[PDB]
Amino acid sequence: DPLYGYFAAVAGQDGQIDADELQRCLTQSGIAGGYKPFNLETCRLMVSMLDRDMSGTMGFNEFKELWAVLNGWRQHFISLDTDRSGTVDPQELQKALTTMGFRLSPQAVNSIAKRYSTNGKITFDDYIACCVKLRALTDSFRRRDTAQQGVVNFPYDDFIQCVMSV
Amino acid sequence: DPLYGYFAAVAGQDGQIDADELQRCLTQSGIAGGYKPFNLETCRLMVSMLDRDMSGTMGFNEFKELWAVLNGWRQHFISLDTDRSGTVDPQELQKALTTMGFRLSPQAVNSIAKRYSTNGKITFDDYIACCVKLRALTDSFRRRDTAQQGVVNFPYDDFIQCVMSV
Repeated sequence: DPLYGYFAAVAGQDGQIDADELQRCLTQSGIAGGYKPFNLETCRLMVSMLDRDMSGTMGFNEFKELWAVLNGWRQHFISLDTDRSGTVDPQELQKALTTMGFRLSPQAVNSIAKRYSTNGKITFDDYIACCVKLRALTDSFRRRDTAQQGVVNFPYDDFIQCVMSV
Repeated sequence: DPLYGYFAAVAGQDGQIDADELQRCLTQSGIAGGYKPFNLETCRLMVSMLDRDMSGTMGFNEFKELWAVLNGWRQHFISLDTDRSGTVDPQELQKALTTMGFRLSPQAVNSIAKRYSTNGKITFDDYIACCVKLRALTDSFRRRDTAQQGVVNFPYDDFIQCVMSV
């Protein structure tokens, strides 16, 4: 029985489940209660990806630009989500980063994947957060790399200002 | 009336609130339903702050250290709050960072303020996340800063791998 594995994984010593255990039991079974918004951190990264003014806010044009990009990434995610699990394999995030063409080493790409991995899988929220953060940091690095050297001279305060803003 | 402000903020043009509105109204007024855990991001940062071998996991010795550091930062947060509301203004954040030993410029503090403050102020979670990220980023910078010059030349691949992991 397919459901028994989900049951036994949360069941107590009495061989039964209570409300809390049922909540976790139903979720992994495939029955969700509803949709949840993006994490606050993910939204903050989005704002910092598109804020040219450095006001910590976003205008309407930039929002349109964000929606189109998010919908594009969602369509790619749904395409790879085989069983509507809401998660994809860590290897699949590695490919997405590579396809961005920011030119990262395999040792960098894989270590990035590791951080956004929850029990050997990456969620939709983490997939987007990782993608958004990579882009915003790359743009920040490029704004400073005026000679196009691939190297940036970072004074401590400028480094803190740069990374803490993203 | 002291309570009127919280009411009118969520009330419709009828002077009446529903259950959804009462939820947001009661929290602002000074009555919370309970405690919530740290955001997953804040916890991810904490693991990253004490990770010595890129494991992405934490041992017990490191956990004991974390708890002491957190309890210390908590104790300082409550002495600034003086309202038990669990929220603090940017000015009291600038004071808190200086005490821990941060030589950050007002410009850097401003960028932190724009990232972690909503509707005017910063939560305890964002306060902690900010502290954790600053310590870990300062450590990353410091370890690349040969002869204590306060300047680091960052290659792109190392910059990304470094900051994405924290």
